[PDB]
Amino acid sequence: RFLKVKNWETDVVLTDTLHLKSTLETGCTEHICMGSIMLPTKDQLFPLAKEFLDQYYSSIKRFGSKAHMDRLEEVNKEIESTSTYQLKDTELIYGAKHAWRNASRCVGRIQWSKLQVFDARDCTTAHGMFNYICNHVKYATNKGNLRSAITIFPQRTDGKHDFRVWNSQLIRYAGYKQPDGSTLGDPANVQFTEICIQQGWKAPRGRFDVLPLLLQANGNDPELFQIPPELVLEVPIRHPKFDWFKDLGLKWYGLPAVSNMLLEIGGLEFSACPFSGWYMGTEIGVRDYCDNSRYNILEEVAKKMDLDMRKTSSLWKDQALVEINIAVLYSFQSDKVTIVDHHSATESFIKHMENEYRCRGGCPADWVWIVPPMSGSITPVFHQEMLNYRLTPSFEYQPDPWNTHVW
Amino acid sequence: RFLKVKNWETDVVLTDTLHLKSTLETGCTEHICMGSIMLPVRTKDQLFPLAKEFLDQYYSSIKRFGSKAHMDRLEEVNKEIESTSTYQLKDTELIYGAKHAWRNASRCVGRIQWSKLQVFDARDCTTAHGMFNYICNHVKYATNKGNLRSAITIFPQRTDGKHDFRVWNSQLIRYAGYKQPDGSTLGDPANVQFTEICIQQGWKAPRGRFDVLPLLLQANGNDPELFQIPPELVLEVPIRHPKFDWFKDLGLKWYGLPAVSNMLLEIGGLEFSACPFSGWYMGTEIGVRDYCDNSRYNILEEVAKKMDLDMRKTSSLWKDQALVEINIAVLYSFQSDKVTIVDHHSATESFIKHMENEYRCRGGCPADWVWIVPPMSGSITPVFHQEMLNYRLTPSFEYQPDPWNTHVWKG
Ligand code: HEM
Ligand code: HEM
Ligand SMILES: C[C@H](O)[C@H](O)[C@H]1CNc2nc(N)[nH]c(=O)c2N1
Ligand SMILES: C[C@H](O)[C@H](O)[C@H]1CNc2nc(N)[nH]c(=O)c2N1
Ligand SMILES: CSCCCC(=N)NCCC[C@H](N)C(=O)O
Ligand SMILES: CSCCCC(=N)NCCC[C@H](N)C(=O)O
Ligand SMILES: [Zn+2]
Repeated sequence: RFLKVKNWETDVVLTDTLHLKSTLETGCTEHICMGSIMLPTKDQLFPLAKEFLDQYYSSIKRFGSKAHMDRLEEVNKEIESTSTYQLKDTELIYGAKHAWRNASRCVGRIQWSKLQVFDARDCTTAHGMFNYICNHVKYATNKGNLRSAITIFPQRTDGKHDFRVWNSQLIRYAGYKQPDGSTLGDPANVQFTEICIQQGWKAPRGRFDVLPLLLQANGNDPELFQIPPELVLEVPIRHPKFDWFKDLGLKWYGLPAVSNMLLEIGGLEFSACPFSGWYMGTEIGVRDYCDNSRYNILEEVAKKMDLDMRKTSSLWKDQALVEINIAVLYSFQSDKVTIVDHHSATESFIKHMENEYRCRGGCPADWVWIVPPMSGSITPVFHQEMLNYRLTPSFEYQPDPWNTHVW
Repeated sequence: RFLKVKNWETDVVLTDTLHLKSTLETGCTEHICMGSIMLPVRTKDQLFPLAKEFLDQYYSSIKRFGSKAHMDRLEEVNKEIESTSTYQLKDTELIYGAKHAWRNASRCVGRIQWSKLQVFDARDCTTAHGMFNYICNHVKYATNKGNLRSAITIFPQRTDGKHDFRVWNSQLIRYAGYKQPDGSTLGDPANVQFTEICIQQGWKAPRGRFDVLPLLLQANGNDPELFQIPPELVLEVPIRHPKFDWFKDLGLKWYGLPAVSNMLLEIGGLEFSACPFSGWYMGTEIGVRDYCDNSRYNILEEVAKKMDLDMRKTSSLWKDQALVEINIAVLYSFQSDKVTIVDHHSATESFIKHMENEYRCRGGCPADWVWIVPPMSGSITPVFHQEMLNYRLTPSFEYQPDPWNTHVWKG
């Protein structure tokens, strides 16, 4: 019931007590671990509101004070007559910071308390949504010196007046299925891209076409918008030693801004809540570029390095993978766009774990996601046992809007 | 209850029904996943169901479920248990058991080979010398001059827990570790503690970087005894690189035969506390973990110095760069010397095929993603993208405590 985690590289041992405050369910049982699966009323709202407000007032060292009790009554009265309630700005901000603090799949959490929260609960239309998004993109981009931010649209009511950003990220490249059979651009966005065309997007049909925004306010049908291009910072990808690298014609965007998740604070559901940080280099260089089902560039790159691709055992895939990731990091650095390499980010996360163990009694973390997708065992997180559990406030996955929205 | 697993690269969905036959616990609860935690004398009472289950399984595999021969063997095991408090496995059952423990080993990427396993029955063994002789034969048979063959040697089962056979070594062949007064380590830091015990038991340590450890063998609950494996039976491979002529001057070698000797084999409720088994290496075991772990040989710094990488900023990926060249060297060396080895691309591709076959023919393949995904280049191997279900089937290989922690010394 009190639990220990061991780092097998350093013998450091931490005791987890935070997991007992755990709430939601994991997918695992005592018979079966589901650790590697990607996706495993008024009467209901009040405990959830209480639980959240209890932790809020404890964090500002005002637990069981008049001001605590008063808020608890006030929120109860609001639920009884309105069926929902509204968060104070202070609670909104605390909730968002903590949803990030609790994201067990996020390696970047050492940063959790430096989060700029933009309160868009007064938003009513898609145009409004678009204005809030550009301002987010611009604020967060900051001419390359990226700053974490989240923009929070109004909460769910009856589930028929939902706010949603249909894109999976604010900024992503298009994907087109071709007559030849293969895919041009980003195969991960093929279906979303079709929807844009269907809604009227004039697609350029290139390899790196920044997608338009598809925004849904108050459960209305969604509308298309083009982010001003002067707002979309991109990095052409070159290599510090290989002059020929430029001719592969690779670029990526500087701002990763996940836009399809649901933020749950104190039982309330914010279905549109795009947030952004900055990239760890492997996200682009390993995953986006080398996933077989993404840009899948290993074959082309290895060809240019004149490696022996006859047998898997020459580790040609591995050699190329390294240089691709050297080139991503080098390019971002040379253009002064914030980026972090996987050594430095995992090292920071180990320091963060220690801090959370020491100040909070633990830190939920999903080893499967924390360990980078290259050079795993040479990063310290590989050797670190982690306990995964589900704390609230949280970010959660939610069904894609098109499978659900009624036109 | 059917369970689905998806490969996010191919969109192949599989359906697990096998997990329904699982008994043992995971360490996970509905509230906590312990999927990354490394380590999460029986009664007559508890033993017959365990026997029955196993024999029900054995007899189904041979298409003789419910046969007279099946019933008679149940009644015979039943009687033997009441009369003697334990029972003996027939040869066939032991072979089937050992193969299934491998088949059930959720952390093993090499399981496509599970049906080709040479089983050496060492249940007639009574002394440490007897153990040494069995072990020597296992090593020579498995090595087979570089054309490695899987094998396991099975020493007598636990009786009252006071008469255990144990191999105190963690692998049959492994290099000494030596902690120096100045705090550095010579040789493999992973074996310092076992090395000290050896020294204390009377081993004369050569005190070099790659000294093959002596075998430390416990028979019948007696104190263990030391034995040098004949060096002519220890196949080793000097490590060189196909293009970097300086690589050899690092002085690295490794042994060809990986043979885990510290695990416990459970079959039909019976506990075989000494059951060394061997396969062959996947390249990364040596070139990533054994050479490049900070708590192992830790050669990344020295290799990157010789390649002249930018070592001032971690974002040069100097570590990743050296890591690949080291692994190229390991594979090159083994292949050039004709010692079986498998790269992590080919081994993981094989596992995916095995796993798919196992779903079609068995209703599942329990698998531990944390261990199956290789320690370098994870996502460019198909297993990274494969959803897995981990659960515990018997027969099985279990962890057991280190014997120097439990052993009652006789003197
Ligand atoms: C500041 C720098 C940040 C870094 C370096 C970082 C890093 C990462 C990485 C590498 C992942 C795995 C994502 C993937 O492989 O697709 C991840 C996931 C995640 N991050 Fe962070 N992140 C940062 C900021 C943030 C912020 C500001 C938030 C929320 C306010 C956040 C919340 C999350 C969540 C919820 C996930 C899991 C999302 C999913 O399941 O796809 N991150 N992060
Ligand atoms: C034939 C070639 C084989 C290959 C390439 C192979 C590969 C591997 C690898 C890479 C691991 C993880 C090892 C580590 O990281 O320390 C492993 C674990 C394991 N293997 Fe296999 N293996 C093979 C044969 C066998 C055999 C013959 C057995 C038993 C009959 C076996 C049983 C196991 C078990 C029980 C584990 C988990 C051990 C632990 O938790 O420390 N393997 N295998
Ligand atoms: C099947 C497996 O869970 C899946 O591939 C996961 C593994 N780890 C991951 N880790 C990160 N950071 N991102 C991912 O998309 C994934 N995919
Ligand atoms: C903490 C973590 O579980 C531990 O480092 C594991 C991770 N994955 C592993 N995978 C393999 N194959 N072998 C190992 O020793 C480990 N170590
Ligand atoms: C906004 S999410 C965390 C913030 C910054 C980040 N680095 N992670 C985003 C996931 C991006 C995805 N892996 C990609 O490679 O585009
Ligand atoms: C005998 S166990 C499986 C058979 C062979 C194997 N490949 N795995 C053994 C573990 C070896 C360990 N990783 C090492 O680096 O020595
Ligand atoms: Zn689990």
